[PDB]
Amino acid sequence: RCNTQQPGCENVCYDKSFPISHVRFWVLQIIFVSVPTLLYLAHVFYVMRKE
Amino acid sequence: RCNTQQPGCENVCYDKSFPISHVRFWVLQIIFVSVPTLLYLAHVFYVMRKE
Repeated sequence: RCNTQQPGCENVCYDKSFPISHVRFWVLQIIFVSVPTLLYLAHVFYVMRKE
Repeated sequence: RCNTQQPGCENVCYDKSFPISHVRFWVLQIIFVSVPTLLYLAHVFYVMRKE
């Protein structure tokens, strides 16, 4: 909520206040820190096949 | 009219702009201008009545 009457000021002021929400930032953080471990599986299913 | 939602903002922002209006200013001017002429006029009548 903003304290004005000019149409559209709420949209641009909310856009400036929040360039990205915290929850989607945390979702991207959860995604980006899990995929380093998957290559470990790419070792295991490799070497067992060689075994 | 003013570009805000705060109640009472119009009442003070109008009052700062116009501490007096022009049409009430010119009446106060034109009375003070013509006070001495009617003073002289009513004085001369009494002096003529005395003589």
